[PDB]
Amino acid sequence: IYQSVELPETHQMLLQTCRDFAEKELFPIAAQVDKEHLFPAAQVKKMGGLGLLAMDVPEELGGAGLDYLAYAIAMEEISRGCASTGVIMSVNNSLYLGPILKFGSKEQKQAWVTPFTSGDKIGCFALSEPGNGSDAGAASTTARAEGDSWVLNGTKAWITNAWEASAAVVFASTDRALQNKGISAFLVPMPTPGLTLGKKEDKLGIRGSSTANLIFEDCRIPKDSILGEPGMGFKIAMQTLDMGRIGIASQALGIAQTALDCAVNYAENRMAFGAPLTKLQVIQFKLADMALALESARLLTWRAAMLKDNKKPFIKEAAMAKLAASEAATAISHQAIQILGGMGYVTEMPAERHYRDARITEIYEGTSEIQRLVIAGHLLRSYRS
Amino acid sequence: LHTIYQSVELPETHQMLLQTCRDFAEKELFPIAAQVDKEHLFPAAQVKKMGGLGLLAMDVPEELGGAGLDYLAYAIAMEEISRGCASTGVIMSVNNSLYLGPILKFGSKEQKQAWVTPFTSGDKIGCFALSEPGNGSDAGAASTTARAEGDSWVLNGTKAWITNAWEASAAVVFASTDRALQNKGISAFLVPMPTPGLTLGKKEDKLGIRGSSTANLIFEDCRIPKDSILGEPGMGFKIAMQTLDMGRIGIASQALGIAQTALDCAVNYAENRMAFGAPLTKLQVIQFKLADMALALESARLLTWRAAMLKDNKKPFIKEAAMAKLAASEAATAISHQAIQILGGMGYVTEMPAERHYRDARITEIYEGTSEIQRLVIAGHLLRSYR
Amino acid sequence: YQSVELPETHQMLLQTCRDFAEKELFPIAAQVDKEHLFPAAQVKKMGGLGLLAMDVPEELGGAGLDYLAYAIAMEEISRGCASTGVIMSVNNSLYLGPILKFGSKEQKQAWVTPFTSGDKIGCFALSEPGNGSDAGAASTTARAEGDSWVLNGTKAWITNAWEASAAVVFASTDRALQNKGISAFLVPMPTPGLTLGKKEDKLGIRGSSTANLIFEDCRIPKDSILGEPGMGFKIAMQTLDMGRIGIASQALGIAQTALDCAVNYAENRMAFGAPLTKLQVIQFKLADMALALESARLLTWRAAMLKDNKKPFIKEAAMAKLAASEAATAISHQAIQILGGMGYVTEMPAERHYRDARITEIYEGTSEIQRLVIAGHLLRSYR
Amino acid sequence: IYQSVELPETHQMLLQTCRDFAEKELFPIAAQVDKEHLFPAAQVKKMGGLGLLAMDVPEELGGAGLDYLAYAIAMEEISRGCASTGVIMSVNNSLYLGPILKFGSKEQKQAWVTPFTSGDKIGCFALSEPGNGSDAGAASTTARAEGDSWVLNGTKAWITNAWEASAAVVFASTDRALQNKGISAFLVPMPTPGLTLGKKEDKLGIRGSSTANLIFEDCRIPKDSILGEPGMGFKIAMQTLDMGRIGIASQALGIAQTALDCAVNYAENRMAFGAPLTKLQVIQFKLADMALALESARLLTWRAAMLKDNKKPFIKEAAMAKLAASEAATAISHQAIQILGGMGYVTEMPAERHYRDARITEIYEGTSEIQRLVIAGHLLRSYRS
Ligand SMILES: Cc1cc2nc3c(=O)[nH]c(=O)nc-3n(C[C@H](O)[C@H](O)[C@H](O)COP(=O)(O)OP(=O)(O)OC[C@H]3O[C@@H](n4cnc5c(N)ncnc54)[C@H](O)[C@@H]3O)c2cc1C
Ligand SMILES: Cc1cc2nc3c(=O)[nH]c(=O)nc-3n(C[C@H](O)[C@H](O)[C@H](O)COP(=O)(O)OP(=O)(O)OC[C@H]3O[C@@H](n4cnc5c(N)ncnc54)[C@H](O)[C@@H]3O)c2cc1C
Ligand SMILES: Cc1cc2nc3c(=O)[nH]c(=O)nc-3n(C[C@H](O)[C@H](O)[C@H](O)COP(=O)(O)OP(=O)(O)OC[C@H]3O[C@@H](n4cnc5c(N)ncnc54)[C@H](O)[C@@H]3O)c2cc1C
Ligand SMILES: Cc1cc2nc3c(=O)[nH]c(=O)nc-3n(C[C@H](O)[C@H](O)[C@H](O)COP(=O)(O)OP(=O)(O)OC[C@H]3O[C@@H](n4cnc5c(N)ncnc54)[C@H](O)[C@@H]3O)c2cc1C
Repeated sequence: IYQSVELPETHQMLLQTCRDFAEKELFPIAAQVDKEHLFPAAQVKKMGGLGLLAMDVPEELGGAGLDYLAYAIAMEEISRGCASTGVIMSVNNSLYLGPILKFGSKEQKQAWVTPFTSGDKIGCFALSEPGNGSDAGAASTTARAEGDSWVLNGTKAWITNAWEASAAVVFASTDRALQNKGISAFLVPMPTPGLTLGKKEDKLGIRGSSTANLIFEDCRIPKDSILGEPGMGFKIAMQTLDMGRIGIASQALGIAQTALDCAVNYAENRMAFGAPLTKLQVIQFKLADMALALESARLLTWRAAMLKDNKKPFIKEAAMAKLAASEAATAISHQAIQILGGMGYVTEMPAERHYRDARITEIYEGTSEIQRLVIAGHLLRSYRS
Repeated sequence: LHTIYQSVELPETHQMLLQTCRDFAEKELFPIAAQVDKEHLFPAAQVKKMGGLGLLAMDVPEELGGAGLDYLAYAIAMEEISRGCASTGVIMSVNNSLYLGPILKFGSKEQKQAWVTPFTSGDKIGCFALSEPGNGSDAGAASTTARAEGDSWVLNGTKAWITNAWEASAAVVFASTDRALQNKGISAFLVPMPTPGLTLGKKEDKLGIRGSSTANLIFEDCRIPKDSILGEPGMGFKIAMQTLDMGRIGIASQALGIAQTALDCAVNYAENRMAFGAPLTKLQVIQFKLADMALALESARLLTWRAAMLKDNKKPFIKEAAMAKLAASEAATAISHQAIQILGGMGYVTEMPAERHYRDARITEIYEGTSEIQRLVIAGHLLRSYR
Repeated sequence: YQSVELPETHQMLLQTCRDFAEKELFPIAAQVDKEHLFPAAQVKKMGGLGLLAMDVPEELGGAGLDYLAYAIAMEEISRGCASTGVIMSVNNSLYLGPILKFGSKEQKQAWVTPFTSGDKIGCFALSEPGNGSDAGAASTTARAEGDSWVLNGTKAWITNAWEASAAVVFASTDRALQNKGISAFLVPMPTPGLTLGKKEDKLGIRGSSTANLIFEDCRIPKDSILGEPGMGFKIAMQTLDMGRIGIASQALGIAQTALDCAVNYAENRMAFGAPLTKLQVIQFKLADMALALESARLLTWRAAMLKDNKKPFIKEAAMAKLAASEAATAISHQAIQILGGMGYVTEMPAERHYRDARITEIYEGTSEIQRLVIAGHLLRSYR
Repeated sequence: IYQSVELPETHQMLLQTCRDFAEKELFPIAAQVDKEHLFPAAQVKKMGGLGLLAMDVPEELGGAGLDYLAYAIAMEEISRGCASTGVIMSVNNSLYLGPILKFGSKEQKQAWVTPFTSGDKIGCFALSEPGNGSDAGAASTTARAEGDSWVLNGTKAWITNAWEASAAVVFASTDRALQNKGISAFLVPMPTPGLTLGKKEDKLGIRGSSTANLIFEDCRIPKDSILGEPGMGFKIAMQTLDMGRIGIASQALGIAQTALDCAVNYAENRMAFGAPLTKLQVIQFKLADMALALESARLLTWRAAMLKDNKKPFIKEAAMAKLAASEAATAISHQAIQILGGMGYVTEMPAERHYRDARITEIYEGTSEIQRLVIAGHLLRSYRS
């Protein structure tokens, strides 16, 4: 538990209602969502009604019309409840709706954003492939113009929400020879002829999200399915990832926060040598380092969100947030498990789950390594400035 | 026994034993590791094959059915075995260090014949019941009691977290024979399983080492023969602590195996995965991770072999065992954490074994004394060294 | 706000202090460290600019700024010179801070105002040879006798001891009341019964003086007491809460200048065909230094703004100080590392940044004490 | 104290002999050697008479006839006394005598090893150059063949013992076109015509050692000055560094040991909050971490040493030893400072010196980065084997 730096009442109330939602709707289902690898359909629907799946989306498109600070706060609060619910919400907000928001036509937004703001339909984000994730520009899924259609061939890998999404923002090369000047974004309906979902990934964590390959074999979509112009798909993917990284940062904050909550509450009631673990100096330090890691990571997350909100550049900041929050989430969740001792290793405590859930935040939407590359490039640019 | 160079070039019996165990782990444990994890399946047949190989009773004299090996051999074997499967390794480690260990060290000849020998071949394994629900870190505070009743002890209380609980035919159980004497009032008991008065709690559903069973031993007025006490009354604290010292060598080696296989996985994967036109191992940060993993791992192994070797040479090894277990456990998590990282998306899914090694490594920082406990044990003996 | 648009005053102040640091501190920082030279001239100029009395109101001769401004100035000043930084930090937070918040009108007139312009600076005497972290164990005593407090005991490690003209001194008016028995005293320097110990030969911030305050039958007037008797511990702790924001910002400056040095050097140092910044591990190092520095800065700013907004900030002050101090060591360690051999010698400022960073993990409450402070407030907020 | 499986009685006695020498002869002067940047000439000569400057050197040639395990033990005990004395000694053993023993002719050994075994003359090692300290195969310093002589041109950088050495092993390109394979190693007398010493470096630590550039301007040396064959210089430099890294690892052990010594003794005797520091769990934890890191690095160091003694490969292991021990020295010396509190920041205690001395061990004889590159390289080539 931290000190809201100076939050406006709108985001204060947003935090509370999300926290209330997460504690009422997500905390009791988080264990089943993870153990039964069960997509939290009912809750995602209720979240859509609340505008949580479309926070940055203008209301006239059916969204909540909030900002990315709001999103960061909601994302942390939801992911505190359920990390899977969190990334599901994050994919829809950041990775699916975001690029259609930033790059669609009016027609595209009306048809692909608005039907995906209420929880009845969620989207997904298909950039990674089996051969390339970090090397996103190596996308070898092809899109070929033919007739009134784009013809998509290839396999997209690791698509969060693959098994629940009704639409996908897919990145395919419209020319591989052009490299990352040859990627394009396509709005793809799901399901649609030519599109086979791969087997669900058996995941370490965020087990309530589906992750699967999108398999395009001669998958034909209208020519106006392209998002933006041919070739700007990479920049679309990158800028979407900049915003998304704020969401994953906030997801990581959630996991971190709930792991710290679990560690504290357990340490206050677990007894050692006649007194709570929180009397042990060693436990105190762990808690202190967890709090510091977490609040540090949140300030970075808020910074990136606030920068994006204020139309300031935020790539470095989003990456730092995503990096710090993710490594905090693992570190905190690792230490939550440790503070719980034996109980940290077992399923009748949520700590092992946070640890598993935390792990993913270091990986997708750009691994920690990629985040550091992103940070270093922008740090260096700012110095040559 | 043991020269200092033996730390650097294994005696060839140990080199042979390494190859034998690697071969066994690769052929017998590697193919089933995922299954053992996914299905929380006790590897009964592999434990039996290991028993036939002596791996379940390494330090046990051949006179009693053991391999007649040493702790260096055990550390090496625990590494290779746990490299194949962390669960198998722990099962093996509990039987060697935690069950057989105290009996070889503190038991009478008769107790070794009855309690060690039938547990040397993989047909029966033991377990070690020291922790209790309210206390897993203090080996000096058992609320489970052992009251003397004529030709028997009567055990009452719940031991917590017993690895092999659902497969062990016997338990070294620590109970308080004299609550008032606190840490001077604990005794060690050889307990048959099953036995009247002993109920097993439900299997714990774990993060890893999923092939191992973990459950409480609920003793409700459970009678055991009088001569089931290990050592004398009151010696339970020392027995538990001295068993934990040997066990930590086993856990450290277990962590070495988890770390080594995670590193193996990372290296093989980084060598065969491309990004930005080259193999991951061309990336400097990947090279640095692998280097850090190898360094962490080889350090922890040197610490582990040192602990084993000191035990082999009849030397004190509390601090060195705790250092081994601490170093290897933390290396096992870090190395396995980084193996996941090197695999990227693959490190998060069951296509690859990396997330299993992560989950598996996690336990090594907990059991047989948490890292915090290991640091307390290290500090306390470091300071004793200066005094 | 933080990065997200700093208020115009603060941005201006940042440029002002960056202008000052680069123009007046950067050229002398190496000499200040090497010759353990108190930067009197620079401190006087800083006094003119209001940097020695930033939170102090204009009426008392202060800059009328806030702690966000303070922290910013502290970072920019300490970027230039770490010793200059702590000298300014002691005066602002540790000396002027408690007098502003706890002194009478008369004490503020007599002890704040003459210390707002750089002509006189103060210091802060809490730690003792026997105890620093255990601040409440102050065994220096103050005994009421007549119109006078009688001070006996050694205060240890007093920054600005050899240049300050007043000390906020913490002596126990009754050791049996423990940290309820401590009082805070305005002690002029020099004064009879007060002897300065010899200057500590320090690892870094070598331009600050650090020396013991030896009180032997040292009589000050009865109204030298800051607040009421027994308030000294809370005065010390609340002063340190503010001070930790200053040291956090000193750490930010050392870290930032270590990072500046590292980036600039790696940009121009060639290895295997190109600049060190093309090497991936160098990029990661720099990325981690930047992330450590920025997050710690945010924490620092959080704390500062909290204090400015009259909100609780003990945990946040401690977090800022801990994170910035460890970042400053980590960053300055890696700045050295990035410079290679140049990191180890005086041709480069890196080795000094390393030496200066190290102190930020110690004084105004060790990282360990800070972590306890964080733990206590974290736990209290869950209860 | 730490434990080991055994030391051979030779190495046990040597440990005591060195520990006795360090506490008696080095401990009293270590603060002054550092503070006055004072070359411990007398202690070095006394060590010369003990064999410490020529430990792996055949007795035939005036050396101790010991091995690198003994050397590692002695380096640690010496560096535990004085980090400057340690490096002066390490340079002579590993960097100067080492390559001559390994690659010199019997005559070169007689001329260049034997007069440097007893402390009257010490050597140095001139590999780095101002523009290149991490690339042992890119010497800009040239050695042109001129009949029965070699002519050296260029500046070697950062030469430890530069102002005290009577000889240098100097690496200079004898065929710049051959890059990697066009380095050669040379025995250069000091002083010698054409060799000018640069101004002494003013260093964070090991301030009792001298560090200066070796400026060679048409420096002529006999033909027989070349160590091994032309083009062998990169191999000689690399295998010399392998040996030297064991020495530096050992120096870092001693610095780490004396730092932990200092911290343990201090924490056992400093009270805070009514009890000694060592009753504080975090001090205990620090001490534990320092002890582990120390003894772990020592095992790594002795492994590299014994591998060398047993004429086994040890590039990875020497790099690991040096890497772990140098980072241990810095972390342990950092933590020693912390444990001392204010005392750790001032010359009243030696902690701050250990901190400063430790810092060099992460830099010379291959930075931590290069060590990790070396580790990575050989780990991979082990895997590809
Ligand atoms: C649960 C889950 C959900 C996912 N969901 C989605 C999704 O919804 N949409 C989507 O598009 N993708 C998704 N992904 C893919 C994800 O973003 C990738 O896993 C990630 O980008 C890394 O890619 P990779 O697996 O291909 O690893 P690789 O790219 O192969 O990375 C391997 C390793 O090398 C490192 N590496 C790679 N390149 C470099 C470099 N230049 N320098 C240094 N190190 C480098 C990485 O950091 C990593 O450690 C998901 C993945 C997971 C696990
Ligand atoms: C998978 C598994 C298998 C197990 N198998 C066995 C088995 O076969 N036999 C057996 O006897 N036990 C077993 N255990 C029990 C195990 O050893 C304990 O979980 C462990 O020692 C930690 O104790 P605890 O769980 O009771 O936690 P606690 O003791 O409550 O520990 C909680 C936290 O407090 C810290 N802590 C505790 N004491 C102190 C202290 N003095 N100072 C500072 N910190 C402290 C710990 O480090 C930890 O972070 C097993 C546990 C698990 C999870
Ligand atoms: C350069 C310098 C300038 C200084 N300037 C000033 C000044 O102007 N005014 C002033 O009042 N003081 C000043 N000090 C004192 C400084 O604040 C103290 O050094 C510090 O607050 C406490 O350290 P100590 O030296 O008493 O060491 P100790 O308090 O003995 O600390 C020893 C160790 O115990 C550790 N520790 C771990 N856990 C705990 C715990 N639970 N409780 C206590 N210690 C714990 C500490 O972190 C430290 O590592 C200065 C010190 C230095 C070095
Ligand atoms: C006190 C002292 C004494 C010395 N004594 C000697 C001596 O007796 N003999 C001698 O020959 N030299 C000596 N040196 C030189 C020393 O070995 C070098 O400083 C060291 O090897 C680093 O080289 P550099 O200074 O050129 O730094 P650089 O090589 O410029 O390194 C700068 C940074 O880049 C990193 N880096 C460099 N190459 C790579 C790469 N390929 N991949 C990733 N990161 C990389 C380094 O790790 C470092 O962080 C001494 C140096 C010092 C400071």
